[PDB]
Amino acid sequence: SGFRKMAFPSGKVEGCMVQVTCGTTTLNGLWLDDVVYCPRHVICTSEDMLNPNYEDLLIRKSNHNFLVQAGNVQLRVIGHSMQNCVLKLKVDTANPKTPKYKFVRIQPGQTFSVLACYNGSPSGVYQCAMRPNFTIKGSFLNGSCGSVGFNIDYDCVSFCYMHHMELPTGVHAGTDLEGNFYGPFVDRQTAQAAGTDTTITVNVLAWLYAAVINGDRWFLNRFTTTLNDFNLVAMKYNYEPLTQDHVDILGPLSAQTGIAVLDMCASLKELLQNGMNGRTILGSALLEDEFTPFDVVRQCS
Amino acid sequence: SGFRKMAFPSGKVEGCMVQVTCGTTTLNGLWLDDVVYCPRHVICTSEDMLNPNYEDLLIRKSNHNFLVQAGNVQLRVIGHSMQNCVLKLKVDTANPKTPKYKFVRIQPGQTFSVLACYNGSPSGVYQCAMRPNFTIKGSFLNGSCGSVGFNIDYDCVSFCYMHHMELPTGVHAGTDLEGNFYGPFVDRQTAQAAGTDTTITVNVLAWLYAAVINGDRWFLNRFTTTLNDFNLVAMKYNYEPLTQDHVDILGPLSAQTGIAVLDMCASLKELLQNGMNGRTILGSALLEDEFTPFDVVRQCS
Ligand SMILES: COc1c(F)c(F)cc(C(=O)O)c1F
Ligand SMILES: COc1c(F)c(F)cc(C(=O)O)c1F
Ligand SMILES: [Cl-]
Ligand SMILES: [Cl-]
Ligand code: NA
Repeated sequence: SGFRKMAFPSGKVEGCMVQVTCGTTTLNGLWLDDVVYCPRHVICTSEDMLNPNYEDLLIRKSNHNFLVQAGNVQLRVIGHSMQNCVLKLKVDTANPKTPKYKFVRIQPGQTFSVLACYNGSPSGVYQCAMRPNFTIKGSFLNGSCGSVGFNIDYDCVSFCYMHHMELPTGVHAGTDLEGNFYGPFVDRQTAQAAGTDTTITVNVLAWLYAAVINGDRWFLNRFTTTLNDFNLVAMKYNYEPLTQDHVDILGPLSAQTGIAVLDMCASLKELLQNGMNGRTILGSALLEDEFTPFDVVRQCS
Repeated sequence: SGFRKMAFPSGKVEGCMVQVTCGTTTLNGLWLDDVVYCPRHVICTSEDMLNPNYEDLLIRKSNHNFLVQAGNVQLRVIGHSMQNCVLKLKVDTANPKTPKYKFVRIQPGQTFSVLACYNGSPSGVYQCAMRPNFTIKGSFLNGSCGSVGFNIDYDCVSFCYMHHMELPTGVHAGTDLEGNFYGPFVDRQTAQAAGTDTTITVNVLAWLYAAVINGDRWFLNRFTTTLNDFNLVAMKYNYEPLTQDHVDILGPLSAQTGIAVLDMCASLKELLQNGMNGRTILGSALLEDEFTPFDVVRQCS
């Protein structure tokens, strides 16, 4: 028993991390088969980042303009190409430590592990949720760009995120591994802010199931409710609407505890209205919304 | 910026994890050079749970009673010995993935990464602290025994914990890698319970310094305290005594922020008296005590 924010084991990804340098800019690359993926903004000087023309800046450069280092070994760059906001560098050598992998795009509410990296060196790992406003609440310093987010399904690593920038509120923005931004963001030094965020309703209910599975049961009650009724309370508290798809994904947890989702929604309803009454749930004073139903089932059995 | 419960990259530990079987009992082991370390209670059977005589149970085993498995490979055990509560199994092969390692016994308040493993396969990674009552608040199901806790400071893996058992209150007890328990616990199913736990005072202050570095000042006050007056107030909230050693260790964080340790101590006294009044600190509505001064400087500016 016990319940913790838990990252995937990060070794399959540590084996793919390289350092990429172009001029004065150093950041991280992902080395899979014979290609190194990194953010395209690596080709920009400071001046360039105010209004960058990436087509024009890029056709200027050549393969030998890119220094790729896997530990203490220079990789030879024999090709370079842009795909959306991600730069692809072909190299003479396939990564002998390439795992089974695919590129995947995640939905808001879904979680992934981030391998925070500096100068190509894995530094730390933590779990994040793609916020409804398409930011993540990460921990990144200068040199972290090109750090990546991933899930593991059996032996296959699904890469879903690459780090590009920090916003003024201290939250973070990036792309999938095909260079498409999550959220209404651009890779340029201009004025950008996160939309107002909402709470991931189905994740809070998953976390309450986790509490109950772990003998934390005070918040429970004899009451039940309806989607319509709860959703009117939800919208009032900047909670995501709860759908019949969400209720169906929580089925297993509703079974394993004998508390029905609207049974549990009744508990969440009263927690938003009344508060926590000086108590904690799983050692938090907040309603935690960064555990998916999968996360709970995976960790608890 | 940002601030996250962040674990060490687990790859160097992943390539060390194996499955150990004895009788009907399977748990995890740690393969470094030609030695596999696991909890000694692997040799216990159905009746040997209450008062196992380990010297008697071990002398009756040959090397071939131990079935050790690195994924698909069956290692051959060629030797066996007990050191305190750890079994040390010699095998005919050094682990090719053995990294630079060392064993260290930690003190209460110290943090580490846990690589949770089932059947020798890594399941996830998370950060824990050694509580003042010598337990950890982990996430461990049946089969996790032999999972290890570690730090990775400057490419060397310091092993500091091996998981042995869950106590009746849902908290976790284990040994250093020399097989000596943290706390007054023993590898028997006799009734045991942890001492009253206390908040890790030095770590709360380190986290408040983290909040200030990340631009939060709302909880500071114009007051200071003596170290003695601070301790008389702090022990009434079940906080650990703050020692001169703790004050010295905060010196660098004091320096970076321009806030004296005893000033920050007055802020802590006030937060304990008022609560948060619907505010949060680094995304928590509680005072977090599982980040050390070292962890705050690692993750921060
Ligand atoms: C005969 O009494 C015992 C006993 F002392 C013991 F440690 C374990 C068992 C058991 O079968 O689980 C048992 F029956
Ligand atoms: C899961 O196996 C057990 C177990 F049930 C138990 F009560 C105690 C120990 C131990 O090492 O002290 C153990 F490994
Ligand atoms: Cl452009
Ligand atoms: Cl220590
Ligand atoms: Na209910």
